Amino acid sequence: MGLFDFLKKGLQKTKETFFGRVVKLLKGKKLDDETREELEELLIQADVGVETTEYILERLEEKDGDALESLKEIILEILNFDTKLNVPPEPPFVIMVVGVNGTGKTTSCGKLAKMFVDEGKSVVLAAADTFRAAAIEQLKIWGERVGATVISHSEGADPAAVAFDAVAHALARNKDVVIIDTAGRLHTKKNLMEELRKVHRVVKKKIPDAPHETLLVIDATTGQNGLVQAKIFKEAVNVTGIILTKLDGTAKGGITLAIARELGIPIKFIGVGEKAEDLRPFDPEAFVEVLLSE
Ligand SMILES: [Mg+2]
Repeated sequence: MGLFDFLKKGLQKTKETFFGRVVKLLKGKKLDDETREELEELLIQADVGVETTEYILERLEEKDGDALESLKEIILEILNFDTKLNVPPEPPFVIMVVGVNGTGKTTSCGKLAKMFVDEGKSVVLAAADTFRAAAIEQLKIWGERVGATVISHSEGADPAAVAFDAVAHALARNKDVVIIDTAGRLHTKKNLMEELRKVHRVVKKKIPDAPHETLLVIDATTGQNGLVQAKIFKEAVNVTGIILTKLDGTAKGGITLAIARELGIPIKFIGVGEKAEDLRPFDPEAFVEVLLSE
């Protein structure tokens, strides 16, 4: 598994390493100078980051009751965004998935497709990570396995041509969803920026409001570095939500807060473990409840 079990699996390392300490520190406690300096140090170690740690401390200082209960309120506020997907009135619903290679983009494409097929929608997956034969093949493996069409060209195709084709196909055959997997090669900033912008622009040849959602995959296990990378994808295209993967893999689950406050983009999905069912819609209230449980 249920919603809370999933989050307990997600947050096990984070709690064991860092947030259990936070809970013990603040439970039934009034925030004094010592407690503030210890909490600051803990949150920084937990990848909450400089800006969000300070915001939290500033907000805690505004209350003179149970500091742990105040903390719960504050974090819920930081995570208090609209997590829903921007589905258009008429299909297809086009989602462009972006992020660096190695973060679980392809897997997340597959897991989203499963999610929609289970809801009983028709899905087209676009293999627009065109220069990686392995990823193209991984997307084919997901398409057959979850019950989704895959648009793809032989390795080395133009990704915008693949993205264009996938949307045109979905549109000509009245298909419900298009999920576009994109490239995330890192050694080339300007080129990736231009490629992603091209894919984003070309789908408007067919559907002016598409992509209706541009989801950035961030791998929680990459901590601050992943957050630095994320700012790059924010420059490239209008990112409308985050898929935060591999939460269970690290004690760095505090990075969720840094992402929310620093980037300002809703976290729409979180991934825990490998199972297809392990990509789930993000539930801010449940997340905090689990994070700050004794
Ligand atoms: Mg990947």
